[PDB]
Amino acid sequence: AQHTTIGDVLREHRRSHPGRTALVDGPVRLTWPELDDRVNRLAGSLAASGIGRGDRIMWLGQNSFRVYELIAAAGKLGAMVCVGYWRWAPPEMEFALRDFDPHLVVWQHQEIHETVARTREALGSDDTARWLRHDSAPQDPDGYEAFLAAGGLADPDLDIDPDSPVLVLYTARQCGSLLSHTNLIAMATAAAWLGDIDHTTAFLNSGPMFHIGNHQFWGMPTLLMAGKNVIVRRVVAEEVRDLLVAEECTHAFLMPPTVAEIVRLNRDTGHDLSRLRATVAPHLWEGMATTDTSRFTRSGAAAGRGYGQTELSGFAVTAAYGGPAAGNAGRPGPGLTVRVLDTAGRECAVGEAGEICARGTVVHRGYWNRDEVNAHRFRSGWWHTTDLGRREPDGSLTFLGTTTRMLKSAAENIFPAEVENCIEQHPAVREAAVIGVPNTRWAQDVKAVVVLEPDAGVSEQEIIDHCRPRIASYKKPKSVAFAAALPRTVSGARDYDALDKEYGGGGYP
Amino acid sequence: AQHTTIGDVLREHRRSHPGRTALVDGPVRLTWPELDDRVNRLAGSLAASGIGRGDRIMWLGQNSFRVYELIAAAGKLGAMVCVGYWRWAPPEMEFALRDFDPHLVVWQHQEIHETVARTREALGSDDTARWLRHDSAPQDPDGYEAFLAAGGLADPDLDIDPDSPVLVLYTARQCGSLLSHTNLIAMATAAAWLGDIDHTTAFLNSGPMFHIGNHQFWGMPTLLMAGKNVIVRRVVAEEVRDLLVAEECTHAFLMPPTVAEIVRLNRDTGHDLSRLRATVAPHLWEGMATTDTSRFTRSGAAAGRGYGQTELSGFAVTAAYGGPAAGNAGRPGPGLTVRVLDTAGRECAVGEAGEICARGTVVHRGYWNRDEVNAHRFRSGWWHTTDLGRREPDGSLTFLGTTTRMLKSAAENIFPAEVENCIEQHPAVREAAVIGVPNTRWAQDVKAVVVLEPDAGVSEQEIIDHCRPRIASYKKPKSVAFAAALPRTVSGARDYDALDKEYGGGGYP
Repeated sequence: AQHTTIGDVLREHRRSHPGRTALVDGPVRLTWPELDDRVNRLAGSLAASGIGRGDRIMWLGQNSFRVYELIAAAGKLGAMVCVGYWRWAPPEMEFALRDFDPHLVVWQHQEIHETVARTREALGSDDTARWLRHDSAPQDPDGYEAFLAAGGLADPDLDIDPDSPVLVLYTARQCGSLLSHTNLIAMATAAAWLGDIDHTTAFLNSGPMFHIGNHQFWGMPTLLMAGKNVIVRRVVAEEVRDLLVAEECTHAFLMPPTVAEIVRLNRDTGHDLSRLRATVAPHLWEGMATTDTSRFTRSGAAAGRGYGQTELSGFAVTAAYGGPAAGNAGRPGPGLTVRVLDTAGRECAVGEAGEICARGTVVHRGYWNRDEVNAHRFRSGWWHTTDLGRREPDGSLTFLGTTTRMLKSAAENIFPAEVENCIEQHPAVREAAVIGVPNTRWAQDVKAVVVLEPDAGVSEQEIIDHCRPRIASYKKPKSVAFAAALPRTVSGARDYDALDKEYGGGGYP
Repeated sequence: AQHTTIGDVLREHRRSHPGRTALVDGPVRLTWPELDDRVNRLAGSLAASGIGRGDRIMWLGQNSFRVYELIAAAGKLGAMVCVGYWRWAPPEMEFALRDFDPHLVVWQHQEIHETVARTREALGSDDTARWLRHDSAPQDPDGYEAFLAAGGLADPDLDIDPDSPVLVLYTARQCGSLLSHTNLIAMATAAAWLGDIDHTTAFLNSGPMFHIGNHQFWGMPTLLMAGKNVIVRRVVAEEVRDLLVAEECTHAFLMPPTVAEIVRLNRDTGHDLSRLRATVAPHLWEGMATTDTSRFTRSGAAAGRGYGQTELSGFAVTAAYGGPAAGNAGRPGPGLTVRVLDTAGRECAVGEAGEICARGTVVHRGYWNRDEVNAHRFRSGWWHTTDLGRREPDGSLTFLGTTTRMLKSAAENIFPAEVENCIEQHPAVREAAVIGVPNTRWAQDVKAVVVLEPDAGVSEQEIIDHCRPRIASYKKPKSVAFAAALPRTVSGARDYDALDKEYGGGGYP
């Protein structure tokens, strides 16, 4: 009664914004009343099929307007939706289905049908969920639309606890982070402030919904403020350009490579993209889009000056909160308190690296089906991020890296990320990776693999002496190797296993 | 763990903003760590004196920085503070003390000591609270400062439920509206979006803290965003002008008569008030202050285009939410859903007047010690405002007046405020009051008392026939009396008893 849920957002919008367009996806266009009507029918069918409080629905597909519908329908029943990774190969898909154990699976035939069939065959006699094909013929009795059309118009009208999860997002051993109605609304509210979002926002949903990013910037704040969410299935520069114009989009999730592709296509065509408020790499648009002047962009937050993770409902610490910041992440937004805690659970001094810990409204509810990990990661009433950081003297925060990589050299635990960050402050260094190499007396020594800027020179020694004045002696590398670039995985992440193989790594705890 | 309280705000600010000024009150200046330290000491002494979850503290004084300290200290203990009306005469002060039944009273000697002594005398042997004089000599053992100085620096560190009340404000039969941590933070968060408030905001607290206004715009959002709150005890034009300059205030609570005093006082002095962002009557500043360009001002909300009450944590419906609005109040802010309900609890159609009802995060917890009224005003899971309104076709809302004035003509309940609003739409009418006059057959007939614009003419019949096309026939006035202005009370409120006396009113239900 004194607590807003996602259901409450739609019920209010259908009354306050009867004529406004809420969702667009290909030829589908829905006003707030039309969306809320569909949500009600869908919730009606879900309830008749036995879905209620705590029940679970998995989405296996690319972006679609139906993801918003399911989140809201589920939300009106106190159920939850996992937006799964559509690229999962059969082993990972099987693992996610077995872990999350959905009562219903809404799947996409286009692009992934072979993987889906293989996975269902792999599940064998454990495949007991209902499966609804979302991109079906509209009359397909095993399809989403026919399931929805059999529902009635009445609102279920249940008292749903807003702390109950509604969106589940898998994060990398994969774990499902449980985001409540409260988490999402606090995130969206904070984001509306950051980005100056309102009912005139028109956001192109070109980021993956299996990640928190697209929801934060700006799927959910647009929904909260009654603006227009335009969906695209894949990112094809020509199609994106046409949607930016035809839907008069003010915001979109567009990374630099896609930006440059769009810009090249649009050069000298006269198609007008000036309504778009570019947050990422504004300069690359070459004046074709307007540079965003919201706090999000002006502060540097949009260029990466912040810290977050799914479990904090996204990018929850930024340089937009609280002014100039010495630390690379800025400060926590409202509804978040952050402490840097040492190994004993005590608060670190200024300058000292420790684990970033959090309390507040954007902290998730835990992982799905991880009782032990949850008990441990919430110990002493703080959420433990497994990310390493420090407070600066001005009060702001620096994010250093993960705590999940660790060296143990004799008695001492050493966090590579701390040493990496230290070496990366040298102006001659582009990037550094730190590994441990065996030492028969005390398990490990520290080794750095360093990638220099092309126009700079430093030696093994200058980089060791560079470490002396701000990291503890026992953390300095015993040797430095120089490389043209770091090895990376097919996904473009640092390849630590390949580092260990090339440079003699081992002896880890 | 996943819920922010007022205590969490200060704990975070002490870490993120170690050098910023939080409060200024005369010579008192407090950074966030200094404020949080005082709060902790104060909480220490409160707890040692027995104050804990659900306990109550009454403030009987003018504005002071200690009000923020008390609210925060109380909040760290799960206790609550009533900011009482310092002008209460002894009967009303006694009523409030007996009703709220505080364990502790923090009182002011200046200006009101005689009233306070009379009231304590009146309470006789029921005066069992601790009384602490806030404006005492610093060492006064019955004073606030000595009580606080005896507390230790440690943070009490309790797990406080944010739905628990922390601020209590009396609303006129007086009733104490209970505002939770959540209510205040949701109000402050929405206000920060409305007014573009951040850590650089410096707000002069020149509105009375016994009313929600000063808290909403902009005491609490400023606190939330870590800006600077400057306190003044009373509003003297010269002192306000000097504080606006010396503290470089960006915002202040200043009504038009005070604005014109300040303006005349400052004319050709060269004192620079340009940092001030005028929200109310910006034209009246004559270029000496900057006209605010936040949504709050641009939308008309600051000039009165909205609707709210204490029990909705203030001005909760405004023209700033959701764009142009045909209705005089706009639309609900996020975390608020509004329905116009008829007498039977059913939702009114578009255009039909009924009671404004609300669910959501800004809805208060109820009144203190009003079990029956609370059960009734929360019936069917909606908070009932006792304010009358309607939805317009565009989805926006119109506020018509109160439902507490009612006529009953034969079988029909008639709301004077609906008829008043209708008559006030005529361009020749400045203001209209509607009363009931006795009718021996069916109890009451409708009568209008109408105040014309100085430059217009209309007759009794124009005004009756004016009503025909909107309101129902039985609601039209049977007679109209014209008046030079409406009688008002010493507080400047409409004087309905004097209307009844003058124009033969009676026969009410």
